[PDB]
Amino acid sequence: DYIPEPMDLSLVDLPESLIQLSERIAENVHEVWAKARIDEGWTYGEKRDDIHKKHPCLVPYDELPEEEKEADRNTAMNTIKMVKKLGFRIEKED
Amino acid sequence: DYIPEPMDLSLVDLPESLIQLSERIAENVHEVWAKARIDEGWTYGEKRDDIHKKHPCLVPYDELPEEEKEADRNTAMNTIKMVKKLGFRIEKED
Ligand SMILES: Cn1c(=O)c2c(ncn2C)n(C)c1=O
Ligand SMILES: Cn1c(=O)c2c(ncn2C)n(C)c1=O
Ligand SMILES: Cn1c(=O)c2c(ncn2C)n(C)c1=O
Repeated sequence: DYIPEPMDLSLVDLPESLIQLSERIAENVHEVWAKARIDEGWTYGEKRDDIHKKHPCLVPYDELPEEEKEADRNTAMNTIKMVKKLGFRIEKED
Repeated sequence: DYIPEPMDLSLVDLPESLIQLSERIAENVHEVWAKARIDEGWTYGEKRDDIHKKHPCLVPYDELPEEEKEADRNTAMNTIKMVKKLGFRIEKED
């Protein structure tokens, strides 16, 4: 029986200017991931198949369902919130 | 026909102190996702099923294969490099 105990991020505040770019960050995070898989012989498939190297998320980011892009933008902001929580400043450059 | 064309992050340089925390960031990023999913009725399954909300990655982070932990650390780091290349400063708290 699995019960996740994440560290709480709900009070971590990021620059609005950073949240505004979360779509661009998720797309590129997706693209970097897809390049690596395709460079190692993965191809599009209906379900995740490690033994044959097939994955359904190997399509352009823009063609993903919006619920997935939503998950991906959340993960991108959760990552940076965890950075700030581990004690790093995040500031827009002048 | 899909050819990913990500932005090139190879020359983005992150503080080592932040790279040292890769596994902790990836673990919690995974844990926040699992908590969100389980709160919405998702449970473990052997393959992802959006309609019946089953997902194979709904296990503790520590129990994931090393190959997936590696992909998780690289994406956390790719997310942060993308943040730096969009013009934000990441520095240890002063
Ligand atoms: C589909 N997918 C993954 O499966 C994945 C990932 N990072 C780690 N993993 C496992 N990214 C960015 C991703 O898009
Ligand atoms: C398994 N999984 C996902 O499937 C996922 C995610 N972020 C977005 N997605 C879709 N994270 C962090 C994740 O661990
Ligand atoms: C760690 N991780 C995943 O494991 C993942 C994902 N999209 C799909 N998956 C499975 N993303 C964006 C992700 O960051």
